[PDB]
Amino acid sequence: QNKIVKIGNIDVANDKPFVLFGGMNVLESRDMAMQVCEAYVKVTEKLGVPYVFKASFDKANRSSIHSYRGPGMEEGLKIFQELKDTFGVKIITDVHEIYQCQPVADVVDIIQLPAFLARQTDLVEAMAKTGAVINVKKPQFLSPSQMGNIVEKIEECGNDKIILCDRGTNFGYDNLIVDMLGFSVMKKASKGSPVIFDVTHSLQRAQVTELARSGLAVGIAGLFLEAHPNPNQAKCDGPSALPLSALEGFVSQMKAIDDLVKSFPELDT
Amino acid sequence: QNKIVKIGNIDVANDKPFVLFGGMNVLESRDMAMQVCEAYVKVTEKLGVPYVFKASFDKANRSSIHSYRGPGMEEGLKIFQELKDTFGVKIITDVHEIYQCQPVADVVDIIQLPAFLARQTDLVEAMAKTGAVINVKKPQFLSPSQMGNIVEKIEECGNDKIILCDRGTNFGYDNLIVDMLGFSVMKKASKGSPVIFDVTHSLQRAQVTELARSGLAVGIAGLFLEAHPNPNQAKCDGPSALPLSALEGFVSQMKAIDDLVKSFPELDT
Amino acid sequence: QNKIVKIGNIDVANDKPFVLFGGMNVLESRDMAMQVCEAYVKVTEKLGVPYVFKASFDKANRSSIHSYRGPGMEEGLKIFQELKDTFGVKIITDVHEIYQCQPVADVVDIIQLPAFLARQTDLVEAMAKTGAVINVKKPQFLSPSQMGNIVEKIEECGNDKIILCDRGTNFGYDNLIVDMLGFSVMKKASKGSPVIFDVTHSLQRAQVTELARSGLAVGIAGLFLEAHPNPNQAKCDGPSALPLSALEGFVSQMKAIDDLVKSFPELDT
Amino acid sequence: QNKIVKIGNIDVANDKPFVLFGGMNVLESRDMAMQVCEAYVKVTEKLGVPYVFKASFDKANRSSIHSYRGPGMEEGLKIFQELKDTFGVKIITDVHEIYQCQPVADVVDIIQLPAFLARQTDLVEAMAKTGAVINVKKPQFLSPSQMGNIVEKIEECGNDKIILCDRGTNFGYDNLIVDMLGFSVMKKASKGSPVIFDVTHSLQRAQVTELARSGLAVGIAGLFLEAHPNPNQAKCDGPSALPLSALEGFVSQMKAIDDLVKSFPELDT
Repeated sequence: QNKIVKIGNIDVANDKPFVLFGGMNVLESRDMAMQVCEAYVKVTEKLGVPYVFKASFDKANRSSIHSYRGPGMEEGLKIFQELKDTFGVKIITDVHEIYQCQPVADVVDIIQLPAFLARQTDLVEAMAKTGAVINVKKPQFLSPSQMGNIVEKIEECGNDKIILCDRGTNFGYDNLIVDMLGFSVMKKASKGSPVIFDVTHSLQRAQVTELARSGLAVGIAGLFLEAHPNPNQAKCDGPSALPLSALEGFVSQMKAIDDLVKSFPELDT
Repeated sequence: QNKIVKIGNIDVANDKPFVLFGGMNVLESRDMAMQVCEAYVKVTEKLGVPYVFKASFDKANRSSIHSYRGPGMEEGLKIFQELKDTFGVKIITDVHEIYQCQPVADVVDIIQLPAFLARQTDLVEAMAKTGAVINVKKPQFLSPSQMGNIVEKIEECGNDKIILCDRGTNFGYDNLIVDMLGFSVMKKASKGSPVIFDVTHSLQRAQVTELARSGLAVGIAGLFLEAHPNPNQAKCDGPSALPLSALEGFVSQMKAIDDLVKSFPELDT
Repeated sequence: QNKIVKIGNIDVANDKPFVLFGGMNVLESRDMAMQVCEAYVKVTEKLGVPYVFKASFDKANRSSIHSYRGPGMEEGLKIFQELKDTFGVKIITDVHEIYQCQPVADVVDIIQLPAFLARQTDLVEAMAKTGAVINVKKPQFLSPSQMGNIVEKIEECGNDKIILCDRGTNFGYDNLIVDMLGFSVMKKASKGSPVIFDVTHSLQRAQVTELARSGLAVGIAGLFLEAHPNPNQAKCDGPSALPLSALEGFVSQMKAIDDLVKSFPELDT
Repeated sequence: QNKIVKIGNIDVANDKPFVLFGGMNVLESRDMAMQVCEAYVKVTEKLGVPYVFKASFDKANRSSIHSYRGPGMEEGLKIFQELKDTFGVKIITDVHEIYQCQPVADVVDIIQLPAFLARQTDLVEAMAKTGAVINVKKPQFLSPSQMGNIVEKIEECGNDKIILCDRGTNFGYDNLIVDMLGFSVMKKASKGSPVIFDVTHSLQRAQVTELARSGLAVGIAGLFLEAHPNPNQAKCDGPSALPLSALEGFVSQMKAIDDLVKSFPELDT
């Protein structure tokens, strides 16, 4: 039995129409955030796809201490409040420090637990204690069955509004493969929590569309995607970031595939 | 672009309606071969899906010298000839020894190069010289780029009718993962050879249908599938074989998803 | 050109006598710490092997929020101080939060960056600014060549006193393999930083001794080992902790192997 | 308990002095075979290390039907007979076709089962029926415990004289890692068969010596090595062949490490 996780008036579940958790890598500027959100809002309202805007306010693991890290919490939350006021969008963002959980949860709809920090017990408890909807990013080095333990850890803190997100798994050195069989393993281990597919971070690109179609073909709750007006000038490196102009075409295919797969009766197998 | 490989009146290509290379693991008996072939013929005829019947006549890697391994080539070819005479089906089977290539190619339409023998040069040359269509089984330890080498080796023998078949890739000990991004890589490395997905052997079952849909969602030339009247009573090891009863429903889903994806405008730009 | 990192009067380098970073998983009690530390000092003093006592004061990535996680920093630093006053041992411990770097570096000699937190910039910087020697635990998902980027990051903070520690690499789901060829790669990518082998965490044990000999035969700067008086009763799961009584025989083999290897003239091939 | 496999007056076993199975990739010519064999005989007789000369007579997996692939069986067996007449060496060679097993076994001391063909039941049976000692090359995609099954298959054919050879395991695409823990798994699965390490083919180099030392440090029955008088000019690519001139220094290190490790009493942990 599939669990239903509600994000305002959005219902998230493995057997309901997919939800697009879409945005950009980091809040590069107030202006680019508005432009990116507006483009996604136009595409999703037109196609009738449930939507959650995504963006990070801080980049915790950049290569240098001098690297661009995003605007920081206080400035990022101001930008999120502007997007809520302007477009009425639901928002997802990630948190890296224990003290940020509450202030961020008071503003956004979903808080994301970064893959590298997925087992940091104090952070996971602080996020669950906020009562917000939590998106767990599966570490590339974690078995899909191990997501059951994290769900239990969050649920013991009184919070059951949990979504699970795959971003591929380590395959040799410096390379990633997406295990399409892992989605049902995660569904089974979590007793039905919604599973979503982060296609952008799965691409070790020209193959974003076919990989996204392949993922939705399994029968999942949603798609996590990053885009940018001109990917090559992005402040952070988004080699697999989708050009904003390909969004309409991309989301159109995903609604078509998803609708088709969700219409299939289960096959006695 | 994409190469078109002909199997009589069937056209196999990455941008054409998928071909179902469906059958059973081994020719357990003439009676079961007839039963299985008849079921696939009924389903594929009704839905309008190109079909090639698959079965092995010998199992060359059984665990003991005393293990059941099929009827052998002489009896196996007699069975194949009856299926052709009765149903007019196209046939694919695997060959393990150089001497079998000629006699087998005179009866079937496609000869398959077993994954363990994919780099055995004399066998590759003997198979190529027959002029039959060749199905190359990608070893679970080979990279998708390396398939371009096998294509060149076969083409040096004067035969360009090559289909490539993914069956997953080793992931740790005793486990396989299917790299959905490898299909595009094989297409590129082979200058457009048709790529097919062996779903049943990629299941290191309830996941056969999802995994098959995920593979076809990528946009490929075909699917390789094994079924059995009573899977748990099969003579050899079929961890993942589909009950004959589930065929209609399975094939109906594949055709819908394949037609959908093959109709999408090239999202590229 | 091997770098030499000093820990007080100890010289750590790939071509110097190996240093034993040995202790326990966590500081279970003051009394147990004294016992374990004495066992190691006794053995290393007698055999003439450089020694650094190791133990955690907090287990930040526990199984549950309420299961044992150690004494905490306040009691842990008190226990560490007693060990120094009593034995005059050099000490290594891990830190998980930015605030802990300054108080912990005031007591211990080497601060360890936990593998899961290896790319967290703010923590790396706070540790680097303390001036303490830093042990970098290589994440199970990171390639050996990527250790060079982390060395550059710490050096940008003004600290070049870095040791690299291998604990195995993910191999399929929930399994690890140690790449003995990775030691050479880490040496070249870091421009000669000392490389040490964490044999206890590389074992997912009757094979701890042969694996440790195998690591030292490569020619490396040290070994990281955990032992316990009663491995089966440890508060924290230590399936691979060495029984304390096996220490002298274990270290005796390591010194013999290390000495032999370090005596060989380099064979350029 | 370990099995002892005899090769003439040589005893091969996991707790006996390692045996060097050393030679070249392919019998490039009679004069080079003589040159290489003399070099190994001089070094092993000087150092007192048991020796078996290795060379292939045919390369059955080259990239083209036109590629150089050795002298072939007839001329290769002639060269082996001259090496036995001249130096009195024991010989190991691989066989790739069923018909070759008996003629080759009438000339050499050990026949090797190529890794790619390790599960071809008819070739295994043909080799086993010759009564020759058999070296099983572990496939890069097979787990160590699955070697128990090949041992059983061979013993069922009436031959128990089996040696197991590790050549590393697949790690991602186009890369190999050697699992040093694999050796004791293979010993256990085979009920004590001697296990040897092929360092040459484990190198996906300047690291041949350190990796060889690492494998012998585990405590094994032998080492498999290829060398060449002028490596970058081998007729067949041999990227990891050791220059012949480095043999004495290399074998001198291996004898030292092996003698040390074999002198240690088993540590009770």
